[PDB]
Amino acid sequence: MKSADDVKKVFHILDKDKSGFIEEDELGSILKGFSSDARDLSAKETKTLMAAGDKDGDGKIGVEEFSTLVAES
Ligand SMILES: [Ca+2]
Ligand SMILES: [Ca+2]
Repeated sequence: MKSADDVKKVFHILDKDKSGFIEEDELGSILKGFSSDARDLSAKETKTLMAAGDKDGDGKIGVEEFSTLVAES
């Protein structure tokens, strides 16, 4: 389990425009937020991930939804 501070650090790295949410144009870099040597997601993978992760349906991923995505299974 990653700490809340660690999770927020990655969220901030992904939120390039500081909007407070990860929009579609920022989500493809998600694996890179954790390890710079990770691959980019394809456009199709990004759209799929956005749909799966956007639990409240507002079209973007906020901090709680992002935390849920990375919660330890
Ligand atoms: Ca953003
Ligand atoms: Ca959302």
